[PDB]
Amino acid sequence: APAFSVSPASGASDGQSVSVSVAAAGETYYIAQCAPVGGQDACNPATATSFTTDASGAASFSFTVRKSYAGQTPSGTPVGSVDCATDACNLGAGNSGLNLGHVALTFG
Repeated sequence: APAFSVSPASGASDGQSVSVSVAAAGETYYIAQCAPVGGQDACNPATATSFTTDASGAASFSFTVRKSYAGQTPSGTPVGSVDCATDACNLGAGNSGLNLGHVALTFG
């Protein structure tokens, strides 16, 4: 049912904007590129915002990723720099209803 993809998951630059899509949901969700580190999730306390689906869902917006950024879990505790060149970078989204899963993609 629910599906989450991003146009341009491979051969990505740095401050490049990617087109994210979502279908089979509805409500308010969250997005942002994270990377399982020190056993924590370091995400960019930026490009990370919120969005809402329509009477249907799948909403469509743009998101700019980065090759390297300062680590920072959802909690708010900084972690450290993250190199999407070595660290498993990706973009997840969801809420308390459903995670929605995430997506990786090389980087370069």
